Parts: sequence; structure tokens; C-alpha cells
Amino acid sequence: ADYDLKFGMNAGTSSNEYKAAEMFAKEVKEKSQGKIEISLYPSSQLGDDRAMLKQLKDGSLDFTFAESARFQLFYPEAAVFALPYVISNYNVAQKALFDTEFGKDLIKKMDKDLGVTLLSQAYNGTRQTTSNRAINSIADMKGLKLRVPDAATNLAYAKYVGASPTPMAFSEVYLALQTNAVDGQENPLAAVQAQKFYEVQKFLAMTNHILNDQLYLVSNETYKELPEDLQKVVKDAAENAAKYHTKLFVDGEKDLVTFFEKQGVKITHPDLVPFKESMKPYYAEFVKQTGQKGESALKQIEAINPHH
Ligand SMILES: CC(=O)N[C@H]1[C@H]([C@H](O)[C@H](O)CO)O[C@](O)(C(=O)O)C[C@@H]1O
Repeated sequence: ADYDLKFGMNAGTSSNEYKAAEMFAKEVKEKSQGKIEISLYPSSQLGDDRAMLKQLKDGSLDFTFAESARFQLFYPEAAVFALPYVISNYNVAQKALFDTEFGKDLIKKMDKDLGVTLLSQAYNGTRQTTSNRAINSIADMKGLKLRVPDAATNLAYAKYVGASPTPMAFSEVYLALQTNAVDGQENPLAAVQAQKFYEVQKFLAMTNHILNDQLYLVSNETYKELPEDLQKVVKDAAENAAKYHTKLFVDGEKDLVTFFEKQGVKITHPDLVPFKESMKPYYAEFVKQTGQKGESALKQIEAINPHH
């Protein structure tokens, strides 16, 4: 094609993210009259999300996914998106990004400093905790060997609830769980399904601890080469795909617990009051580390009403 473009992702071929990227790819090809074709590179083939963001910056990858929280790698205050229990729901995540001074500035920095244009935002689920033993209460976390992604906020979740974290790439998790090298992991229900972690985890606890969004990002190096009519095709397709993406997640959260029960998983509902209480020293550490910019981001986000 005139523009042979590439979209990389950690998510695999059975995932919601991939299904929505397929919708995006198909719409772009159709509405560009074949000028643009987007090929998908799932399952971390190109590296992880940190690697893929560098490739968008350099212009060697055209599209990728990232959470708003992942930008904590560059702007420490952006950890606010994934401080456990701070963002209440997806309504709040949307307004945090687009309707706060903090979020608007973050979007501008991503363009100026990181070489990426934000096309759309979707919901990617609320993270839960799977394990090889029941989590009936916060006590059951103590010493649990909990795999985390290589992200500070997930590491802190694990630390502050009393678990023993092991960071590792998404691609390595299934084997770690299968072999009981670790005792558990944490991800939204849709990922537990997509990765088939239910095959190798007997328990699932509704910890509801971190809310993931998902940004459709394009390399500025690529986006600047597309004539404006094709920029609009791409932008409009990303917005349409994001709405679909969100719906996939919302619908799964309604019935995936029954799916997991049919696969033999035992579901628990630990009291979350101690889980929330356990994060209070972490929020204080965040404020100490990130200073006024972090205090401000927190205040801006805490001000958002969660009801539509
Ligand atoms: C956009 C993206 O790659 N998201 C990935 C996230 C983030 O890397 C992590 O939450 C830090 O932001 O990690 C996973 O949930 C995980 O490894 O368990 C896989 C998911 O596909």
C-alpha cells in the first residue's frame, strides 16, 4: 500500500484490544480507499509497551497502545492514574485525562516530548487478583508471591497490601503461574480470559484495585506524513474503535465471573476497606516524591464526580 503501517501491542490475538485494533485497521483501509493498510503485531512481538512507545517516538512503529498511567515513566505525577483506589471509575478516568488542567498538559507533553499523538481513549478494564489459594481477606495477601508488570504503581499495590511482588513481562506470566513460580497475578477479567490465566489459577478475588484506560497512539513521524484527509480517516477510525473497545470491556465485566465459575474458578469478595486503608501511606509517599505537581494532580482528580 501507499502507507504500510504497523500497530504493536502486548495483548494477544484472543483479546478485546486486538479485536478493536482489527476494527480500526479495517475502517482505515476502507475509508482511505486502500491507501493505508495497518498490520497488527500482538503478543509483545516488538517488545513491551515501554519499547513500543520508544518506537513510536523514533518513528519505526506507527501505532500502539498505552495507559495514561504509563506516562509516569516520564512525568512522575502521572502515577495518579494508577494509584490504587484513587480513580473511581472510567467516567473519572475520561475526565481526568481530557477535562483537567493536569490531563490536558499531559496530552501536550506526550506530543512535544514523546513524539506521540493521542487519537482516542478507551476503557481496558478494572484489575482483579487471581491466585493459587483463596484470598478471603487482606490477611491472605501476606507473603503471596504476586506477579506484577514492570510498573511502579502495580509494585506498590503489591507491597502495600503485604504481598511479595515479582515484576515480569506479560508474555512470561502464564508459565510463571503454571509452574507456581509465583502464586498470583493481577489484571482485568478480560485479560484473565484472553491469556487463559483461568487455566492455571483456581481463585479470583474482586480487589477492584486499579482502573485501566487505553490510549490509541500514533507516531508523530507517521501522522505528519499523512495528508489531512487521511489524518481525519485515522482519527475518526480511532474514535470509533475506542467506543467499541470500551463496550467490549463493559459487557465482559457483566458476565465473565459466570464464565470463570464454569471453568472451575472460585470467586471471592474480600472486604476492601483494609485494602484501601493500606494505600494511605502510599498516597503520602507519592505526594512526598512528586511534590506540588502530584498534590495538584490528585486534587484535580479527587474533585471529579464519578456519576455520569
Ligand atoms: C497498553 C498495555 O501494554 N497494557 C499492558 C499493561 C501495562 O503495561 C501495565 O498496566 C503498565 O502500564 O500490563 C498488562 O496488564 C500486564 O502486563 O499485566 C498487560 C497489558 O496489555
